[PDB]
Amino acid sequence: APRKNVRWCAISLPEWSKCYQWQRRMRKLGAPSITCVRRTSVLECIRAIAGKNADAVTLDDGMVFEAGRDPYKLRPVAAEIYGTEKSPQTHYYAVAVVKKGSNFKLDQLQGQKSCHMGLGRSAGWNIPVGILRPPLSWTESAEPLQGAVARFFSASCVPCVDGKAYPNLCQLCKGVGENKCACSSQEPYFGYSGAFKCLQDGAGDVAFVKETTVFENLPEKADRDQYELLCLNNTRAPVDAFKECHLAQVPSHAVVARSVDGKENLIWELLRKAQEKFGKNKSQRFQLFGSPEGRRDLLFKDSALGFLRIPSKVDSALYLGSRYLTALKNLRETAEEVKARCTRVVWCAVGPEEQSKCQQWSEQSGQNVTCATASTTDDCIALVLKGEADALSLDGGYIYTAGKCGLVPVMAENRKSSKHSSLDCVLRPTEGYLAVAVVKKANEGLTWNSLKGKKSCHTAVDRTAGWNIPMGLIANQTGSCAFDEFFSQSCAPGADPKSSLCALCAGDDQGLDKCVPNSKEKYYGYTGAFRCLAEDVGDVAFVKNDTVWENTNGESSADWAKNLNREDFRLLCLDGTTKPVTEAQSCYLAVAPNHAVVSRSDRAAHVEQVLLHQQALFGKNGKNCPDKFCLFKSETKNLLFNDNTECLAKLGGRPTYEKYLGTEYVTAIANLKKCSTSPLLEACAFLTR
Ligand SMILES: [Fe+3]
Ligand SMILES: [Fe+3]
Repeated sequence: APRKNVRWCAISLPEWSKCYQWQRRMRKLGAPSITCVRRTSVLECIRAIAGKNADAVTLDDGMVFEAGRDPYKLRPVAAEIYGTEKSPQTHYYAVAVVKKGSNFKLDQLQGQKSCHMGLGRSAGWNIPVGILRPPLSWTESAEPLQGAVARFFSASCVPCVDGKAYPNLCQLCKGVGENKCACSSQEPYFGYSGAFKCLQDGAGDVAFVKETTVFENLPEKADRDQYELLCLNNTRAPVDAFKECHLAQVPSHAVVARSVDGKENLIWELLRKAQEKFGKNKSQRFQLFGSPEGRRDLLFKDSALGFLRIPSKVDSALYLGSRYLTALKNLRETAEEVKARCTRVVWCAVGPEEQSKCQQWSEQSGQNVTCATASTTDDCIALVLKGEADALSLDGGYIYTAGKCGLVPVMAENRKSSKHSSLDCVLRPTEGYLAVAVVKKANEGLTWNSLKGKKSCHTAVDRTAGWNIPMGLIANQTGSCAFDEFFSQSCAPGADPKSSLCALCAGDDQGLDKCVPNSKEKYYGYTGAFRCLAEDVGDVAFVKNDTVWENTNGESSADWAKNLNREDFRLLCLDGTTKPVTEAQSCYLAVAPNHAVVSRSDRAAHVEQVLLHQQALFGKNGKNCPDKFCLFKSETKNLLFNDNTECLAKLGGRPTYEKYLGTEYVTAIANLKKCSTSPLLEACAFLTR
């Protein structure tokens, strides 16, 4: 096959020649015979994957955030692993390993020389120039960074910058002539083994390299002495204090095979095979991560244990982290332009419908709330992650596919209520909705008892009343997981399309988008999947008490949700009984909490304080709600908020995903999801490491 060989990209001759010390020992041992490719600059290979002639490549992350913009398009396939055995650390650090004697501290890296591994590399630019950034007093509205990081350092050696426009910034560089301060190890001072070396002699001062690079060049312990570091708090510690002198935690280096078509699992297959065979501490007249004396870290960083496998939904922007997605962004983002996005929020509006209502409020705020518009909501809770959306209002199930993803509860869409009418709506706590299974009184041969083989209807796919409680109740008696079987043919807007689950949807009006977790899916939502039984598509349509109530008896608009008589529909109860849409009080499969908004616990605290504002202008008591604009109203379709909800209650405390849902109910999602594995839950509990 024109694909049964991995073309690795080599940037040297000795990394290209380790690659041949490697091409021999492999297919002999048995595996996709490795092709080794000739190249140079860091991108002449991030590009040669993007052009299809060089099929793999191992990078630092400050550079993998780069090989993953939209010009090229490469996802990292294998995270590189660090440390020693009882402790293999899959991420890394970024300190400033200085010589016992230079008395400056980090707040004093002003004017002195320097020593970066590289330009673009995390530990030595994505990490440390925003750590210092404040006195750079670099102007963007005039000059650039690599420009006012020249005014700061009287003399430094960051490789890859232009030797022509940044002289001061290619001065303490020891490379061969045209190879001087160039984007490769051709600059003897390029890397933790070029920037460390940048100081061990005295030429270059602070050396911004990881935590253990001193270690590698300086074997002797009576040698790790002459280097009091520099910490965040303006101090100094030994090369073994790497830990408290960190500046931040960054994922390690990764490997970059194209977004789609770079043969991602041949690339890894060579590595089923590398980590073991020539693993660290096994077969050696060729280690996998090592170049001979006088060359450092060719192919894979010297001394590193190896590679990891990254779960395809996690690519470029995604692996570097959010704590570090604050490094790579910060700088290319002006100083007045970084607050433009901190006194701002972004409403992940799922669709072209949930998106247009946003854009009436993107400016009805005066532009304080903008959009992050995906078309799933498993795509969108992911976007809450990537420094791309503050939050959004998810409904239970989704607070659990965004509860293993790190999202912890802010405000709750406490709708309007009567009990405890007493308080204030914010200060009035969650008196939720009672999940239900309504049918037509026409359906006399149906009571929960008789449900197997009849048709179904389920709001969206994971959620409460339209799934969790239903498919998580149709499993507690039953025994068997496979939810699609209990019911004849159903409409499940969000799951396997060609199944008996979407085997009953409608999509838009043209017929398209049959079965979709975005409202265009006609039979999607509490009101969409209430149409499901309300247009005889199904025998049942799992709902919220209030959906049989607010789309009949003269309440919608709607030519469907109008002529209906609510008292035409019975509420399938739990003891093989049946009560009107009325008696949904003793009857409901189960009571549940309203839908709260979800953003990362660093983005929590502000989306509280903006929404604790817009639920109060265009809030139901909004000065600007029935007249200027009502942030909750939306013609019986419900775009973003419960057409029902009154306010956005205060939840109090800091209730994790778990403690928000109810606990009993939480032990229900986990045990249910033991049956269908979502990919957003795959690479979300991979982001903690
Ligand atoms: Fe690095
Ligand atoms: Fe819900």
